[PDB]
Amino acid sequence: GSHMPVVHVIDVESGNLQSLTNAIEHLGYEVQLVKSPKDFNISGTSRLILPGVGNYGHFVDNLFNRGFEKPIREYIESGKPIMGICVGLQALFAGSVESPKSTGLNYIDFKLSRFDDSEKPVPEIGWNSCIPSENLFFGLDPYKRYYFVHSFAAILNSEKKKNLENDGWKIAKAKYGSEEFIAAVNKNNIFATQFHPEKSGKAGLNVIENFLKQQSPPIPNYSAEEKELLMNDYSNYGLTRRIIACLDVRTNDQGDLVVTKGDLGKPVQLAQKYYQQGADEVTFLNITDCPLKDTPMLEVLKQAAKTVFVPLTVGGGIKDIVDVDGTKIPALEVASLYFRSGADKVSIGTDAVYAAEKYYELGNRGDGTSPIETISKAYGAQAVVISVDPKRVYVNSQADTKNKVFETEYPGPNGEKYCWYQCTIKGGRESRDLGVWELTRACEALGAGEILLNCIDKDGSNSGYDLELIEHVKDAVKIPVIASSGAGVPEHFEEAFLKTRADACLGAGMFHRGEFTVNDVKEYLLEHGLKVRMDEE
Ligand code: NI
Repeated sequence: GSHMPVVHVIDVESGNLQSLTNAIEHLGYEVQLVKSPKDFNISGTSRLILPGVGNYGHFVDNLFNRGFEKPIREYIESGKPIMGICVGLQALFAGSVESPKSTGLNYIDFKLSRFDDSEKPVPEIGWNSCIPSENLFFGLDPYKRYYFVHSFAAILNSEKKKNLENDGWKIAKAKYGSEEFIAAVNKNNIFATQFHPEKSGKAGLNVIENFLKQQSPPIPNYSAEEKELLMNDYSNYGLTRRIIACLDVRTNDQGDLVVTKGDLGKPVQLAQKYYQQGADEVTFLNITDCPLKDTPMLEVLKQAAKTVFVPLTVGGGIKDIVDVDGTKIPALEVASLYFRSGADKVSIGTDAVYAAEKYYELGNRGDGTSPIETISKAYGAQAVVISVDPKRVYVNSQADTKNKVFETEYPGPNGEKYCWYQCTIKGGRESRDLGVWELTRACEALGAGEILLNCIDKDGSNSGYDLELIEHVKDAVKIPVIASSGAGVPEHFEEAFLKTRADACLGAGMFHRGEFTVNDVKEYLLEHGLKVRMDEE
């Protein structure tokens, strides 16, 4: 109440606020949530934070409806420190092309635009860096990495950054593909980041601490060798080679939560171990007469979120459900609950196939009813990942199937030179007459922001990923594709990052068995010239 400095956090009650609050408490501060302007007064607020996630309009409409515009402007005029995060940063601008009718605080007179997806995957999902400059602030280090997850940004050109400079704005730039954009801003008492510091591990914790203590630490005296090693070479569009750690969350005989078939601390402690070992992301595969509110998976997320300052993904059970009391609970509401519990992204499996089939039936259109459509409209494409389980099917020619085929280097049994990948549902138990090409393209059109490409037939083989499958899906969509299933050693990650256009690599069993840690994979990739996040607490 006064035993530690209080940080007021504006809470529009949407999305993951667990990470930010836990990050602030971890730094030795007390959090005071401000859900309504009655919850805070200017004079008694010394540190204000304006977090935001999701669709621009979805956030700003909520924020202004609750009556926060005046109290935010008044607080800013008081000259006291304010920090905006993500949409919190975007709210300082004139508006965003994402929500054309929404307005912004207009401190920066231009609107946020969408990244050019003709040259690179959109949304940008990953670890980018701030371009070296003489006017960085709050410890922003060009040789460290921060986690960005967005489709929209304040894309810069010579005129805009000059006007900003003449305006007295200090800008931290970043580049994705050939486009330069605002990573962070600083003018007088206003500080804001496009990246999520609470999702950027220690490097992110440092930025938050630097804002709270109002300090701009000099960046470390890096050696010319370290600089050449740590600098962004703009390989992979400027994003590091993203290593994802995955674990299952099962229910055992005693009704407890486990990761392995026979033995809720276990899934939580393994997630913490993954983070502590360099995981850039932690994915939970939820395979567990319980009311929603009491879904233990949500407790796993809430507990994991206390110390894991990296993106958390949850897959399984994110669908229209019927609660114990018959309450009809939409996928959107189920997702919102997981998000508020600590998840940053939800993975859609079975319903994605249903959505894709309906998509083609309707003449390559969505009716806005799919969980892909509802969750992405509210939280953006970046909050939705599609879990695909393809199986190779050989054919003599494109004439033997309705589905899109590709010429393979590995001919079939009867000498077939072409193949398509058939998609499965219900944990891979049922096949559908839908190819992965058709499935991913439809899901992308419906608003999916990422594809989790599992290679069933490679699952548990520890022989590497299905390279042709990765390339086939990369040819199909423009959204980021995660290579999954088959990884056993660090070389498998190297092979995926150098021989395919894979946007990320996920590991499960190899990390769970302790054969290798994420850092083992990273050290190996590092040694081979690839750029990877190397951050520790
Ligand atoms: Ni106190």
